[PDB]
Amino acid sequence: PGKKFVARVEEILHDPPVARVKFEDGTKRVVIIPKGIKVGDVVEVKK
Amino acid sequence: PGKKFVARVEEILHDPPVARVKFEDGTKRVVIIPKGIKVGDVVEVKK
Repeated sequence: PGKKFVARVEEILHDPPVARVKFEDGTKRVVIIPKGIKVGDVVEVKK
Repeated sequence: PGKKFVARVEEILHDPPVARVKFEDGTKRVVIIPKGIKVGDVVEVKK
């Protein structure tokens, strides 16, 4: 299935979308999110 | 969907953008990234 991780969306980089998200421990990852996500959202993400 | 891969951005080559990224295992790939990415970021990339 995957592991349990929560991150917060800071900046969305849409350019015809990806998101820079901060995890629980200050880590920053830029992940692929579907169109509909906004900044400030909390998302569940794995490895 | 795609597989799970993490890479680190080393150099951005913007010239009117692409990025040289190192994966988990020292591999280097130059991928297409949207405008907003910076060097040192960790990005999720597939095949």
